[PDB]
Amino acid sequence: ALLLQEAQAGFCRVDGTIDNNHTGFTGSGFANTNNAQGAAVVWAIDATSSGRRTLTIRYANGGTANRNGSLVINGGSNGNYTVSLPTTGAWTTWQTATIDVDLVQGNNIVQLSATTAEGLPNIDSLSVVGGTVRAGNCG
Ligand SMILES: O=C(O)[C@H]1O[C@H](O)[C@H](O)[C@@H](O)[C@@H]1O
Ligand SMILES: [Ca+2]
Ligand SMILES: [Ca+2]
Repeated sequence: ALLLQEAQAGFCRVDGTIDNNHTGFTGSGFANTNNAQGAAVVWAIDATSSGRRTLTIRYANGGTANRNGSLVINGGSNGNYTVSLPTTGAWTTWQTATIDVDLVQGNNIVQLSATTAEGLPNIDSLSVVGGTVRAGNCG
């Protein structure tokens, strides 16, 4: 399993900040999006072969509503998915959401973007399982 953290290869961008002021994250922190629709967290995964991977997103949502995300591969050219991100009850309570996705052989820029004006939940990490995968190119 490829485990992608902020501040490590394969983490590309957050529209917002990398923060560490709520306990329970892993790595050096978590991605905190701007509170705006479309605000994103972006990763890059290189896959030696095309095929289905399971993506596991670890997150905290201390808000009062779902902050669902759109998850696209290569700017939507290689896939458009929906990720449900319900409240976790506190900014210190982390849960996971899992989605199966079809990665293309080579570079896969994965952008998770807020569907609501609240932005995303705080995102701790992205875990990727399936075939041979490593950090890709931002790009
Ligand atoms: O509603 C939000 O998105 C934000 O709420 C608070 O500021 C919280 O401390 C942040 O970590 C969170 O990102
Ligand atoms: Ca935020
Ligand atoms: Ca983290």
